[PDB]
Amino acid sequence: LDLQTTIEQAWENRANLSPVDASAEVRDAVEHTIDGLDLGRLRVAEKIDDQWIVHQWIKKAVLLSFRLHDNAVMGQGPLQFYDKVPTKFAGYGEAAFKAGGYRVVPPAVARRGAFIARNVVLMPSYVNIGAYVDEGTMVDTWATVGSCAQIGKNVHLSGGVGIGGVLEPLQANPTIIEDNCFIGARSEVVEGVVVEENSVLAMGVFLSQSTKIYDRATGKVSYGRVPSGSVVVPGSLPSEDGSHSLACAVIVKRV
Amino acid sequence: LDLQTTIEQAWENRANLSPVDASAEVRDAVEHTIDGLDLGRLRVAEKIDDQWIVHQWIKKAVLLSFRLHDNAVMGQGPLQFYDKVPTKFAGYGEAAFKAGGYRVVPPAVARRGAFIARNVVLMPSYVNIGAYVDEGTMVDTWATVGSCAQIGKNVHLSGGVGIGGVLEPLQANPTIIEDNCFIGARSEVVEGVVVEENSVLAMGVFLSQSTKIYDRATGKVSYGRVPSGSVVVPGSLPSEDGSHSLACAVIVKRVDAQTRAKTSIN
Amino acid sequence: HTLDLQTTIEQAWENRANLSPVDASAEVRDAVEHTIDGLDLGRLRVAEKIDDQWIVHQWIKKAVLLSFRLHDNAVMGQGPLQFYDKVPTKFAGYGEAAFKAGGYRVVPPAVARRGAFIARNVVLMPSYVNIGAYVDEGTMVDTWATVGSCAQIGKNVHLSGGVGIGGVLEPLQANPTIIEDNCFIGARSEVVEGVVVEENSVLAMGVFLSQSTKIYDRATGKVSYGRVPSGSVVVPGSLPSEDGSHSLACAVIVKRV
Ligand SMILES: [Cl-]
Ligand SMILES: [Cl-]
Ligand SMILES: [Cl-]
Ligand SMILES: [Cl-]
Ligand SMILES: [Cl-]
Repeated sequence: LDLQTTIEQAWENRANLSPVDASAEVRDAVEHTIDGLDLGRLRVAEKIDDQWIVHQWIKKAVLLSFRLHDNAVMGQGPLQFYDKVPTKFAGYGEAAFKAGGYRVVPPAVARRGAFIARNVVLMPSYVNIGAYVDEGTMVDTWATVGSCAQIGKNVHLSGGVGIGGVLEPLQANPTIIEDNCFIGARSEVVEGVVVEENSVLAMGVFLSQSTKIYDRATGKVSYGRVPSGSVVVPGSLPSEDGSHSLACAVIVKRV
Repeated sequence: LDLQTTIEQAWENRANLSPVDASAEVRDAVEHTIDGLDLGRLRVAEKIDDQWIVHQWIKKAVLLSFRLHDNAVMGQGPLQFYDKVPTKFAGYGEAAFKAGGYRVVPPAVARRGAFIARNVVLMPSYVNIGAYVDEGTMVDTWATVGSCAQIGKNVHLSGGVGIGGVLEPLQANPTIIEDNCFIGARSEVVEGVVVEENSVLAMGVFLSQSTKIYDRATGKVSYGRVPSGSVVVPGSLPSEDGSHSLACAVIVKRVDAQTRAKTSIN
Repeated sequence: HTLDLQTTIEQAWENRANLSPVDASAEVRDAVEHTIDGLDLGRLRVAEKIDDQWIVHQWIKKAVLLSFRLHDNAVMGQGPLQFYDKVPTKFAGYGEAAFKAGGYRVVPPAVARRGAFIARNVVLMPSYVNIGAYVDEGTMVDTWATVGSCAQIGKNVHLSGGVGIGGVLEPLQANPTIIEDNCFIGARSEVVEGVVVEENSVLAMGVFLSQSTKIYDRATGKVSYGRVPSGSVVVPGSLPSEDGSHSLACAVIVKRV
């Protein structure tokens, strides 16, 4: 399709693109892709045939949007900033917010190019570009939804929860929290880990691709994915000689 | 008429209340209750006869204050918001701030209906509606004091500490941190856990009602309360077959003068 | 009438009982203000490494502490976000020219206090940097991270999301928390109380280090405190009690590159 081809050609030529040197065609393809992300009409990853697939060209558009803009002053006084990515809600009035159907509790901020669905509550928190936050999700205080992350419907991201961004590598799927999950306070899920639907993480669960996930029912370690309905708590596995343990995640039940 | 009685009847009638139809009697009682919370004249829970007591009617007022207001735009420039609870300080002038006796370090925010006592320092942090933060307490950077939480005097909530909110169920006591406690960085205390006076939590202690609290000196496991004078650190308990352990909280000792020196050094 | 900064500060420190916002000589106020200016610009720093040893400049900490005593709280804010504090924010009044000269990025709603140095090519995601901190070139401060007072962060450091680096102002003689060049500090980790993480080290998510934390070297079985040796990879773990009934969490060095 139109946008994708233009973005892919611009990507190959990115060494020659700058905020002062970019064609109308390139600028417009990037802007239209960011617009589509901001409205949820495009998404960095989606679930097709029961498998999450990533659209690398959309990540390329996001990265180009950084290359095509200089930093600019934003704000005033004790809240003065300098960045090249617009915030999502600058210039919104009552009509735009009423239309979006979500709440933005001060001092929450999202970047333009993140999609926030109806009935979401953003307590003070941060939602980065490319993220998709689906209907009914609660993002609690000092939580973070990182770049490109896909948050399902009726998810609860508790206080201080971090969902790690994945813009580069281009080939890598983003971090995914599927529908109805509860992610307990202080937990972190990063690096493209997939938490499948209906799962529960206790407080303080830290998952990357390298984290051992010990399944108490089977005695086996796995990585990168929490099966649907799993209850995951922090634990540890002992060394062979008994001198120490290393922390891991433990699946204690599956519902 | 009686403020509590007005609130209790409005609660029974809550299905028929909205931002466009509610009697003046009802709007005035809710607003007066939130005003009392904001000023510290009312509090959601209080300690009486050595026990924490919750005032359900004050929680009912907080919940009605959500039902009685629509979301509204607030904010300037790049920081634009949309919510139905006013921030605490939007209408404060220099005289109000001078009179309060506390400090609010940018970009800290509290909601209207939270009480902040004299000599408190709010580093960048969030204090939610119904919370009470008593005298001399330090709320450090990116900490959170959740809805209805009661924080005692001379408490140190370290960086990134979360005190969980409790509104529903109405009868449930809020999360309580009693006087002179130190709560180490990244710790979370939620769901009405009580940390009793003169206790110290190390970094990374996570307490809910289901967390095992293992007392090293007695080998006993308890839930829901840190006994006064306890030092609590992260640990774990082994499974019966030895294949793995599950993290828990461990009371390793009681607070001694060395503990006090280390939790006041900076 | 006007002396160098250090002498003026040390003199004023001895009189710190008699000093307030209303009574304070112009000489003392100017000296404090100029010391903070130097911190803000990176011309001065609370601690620096000399002869391969980190040393602290107590007089600079004295100036920071005096800056609190000499200033009243002041209103500041906009719209629903209203504050009241005695330490100015770093970027008040900055336009394009000041930010272009600094060479760093400040992503809303990140805030830093005046008296923190931010080097070129730093990215401050929403985060906080307190007075006296020094954040060196190319470092990434990720979302809801904190660089506490006087902390020294080296070049090309990655402070991941929710990382806290603890402040050390008092005691005067104590070295601040130090994260040396090229370190990666994983999400939710905390390094406080003057712990030193030496260059090229990697902390996994959820590593909490204070002076009281056991650092268990898996290769040797040895426990140490207060310092991560250069090149160490550190993860959360635990050590078992003598009777086997429980374990206590610690940091474990799993390898060293
Ligand atoms: Cl699934
Ligand atoms: Cl091992
Ligand atoms: Cl078990
Ligand atoms: Cl800080
Ligand atoms: Cl032990």
